Amino acid sequence: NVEYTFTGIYTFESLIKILAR
Repeated sequence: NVEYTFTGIYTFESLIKILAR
């Protein structure tokens, strides 16, 4: 978590969705 906080969560949320569909 550097700059993208909120969105970072959501963006990364998509990621997590990948490894855990």
